[PDB]
Amino acid sequence: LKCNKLIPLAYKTCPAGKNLCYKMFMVSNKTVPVKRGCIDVCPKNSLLVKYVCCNTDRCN
Repeated sequence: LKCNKLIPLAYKTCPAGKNLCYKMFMVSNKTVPVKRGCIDVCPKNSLLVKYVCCNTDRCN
């Protein structure tokens, strides 16, 4: 699987163990991403930090 980068055009393939995409959002702006990469297991959303995972290409 492949996920987009922070700067909306670049991308990177998920290493071994990582076949899912994830995005780190901060309450400061749940409408804007702070971090993005690959993940093996989706975390749990928080009241402050929001973690979203996708199983699609260039989802995030």
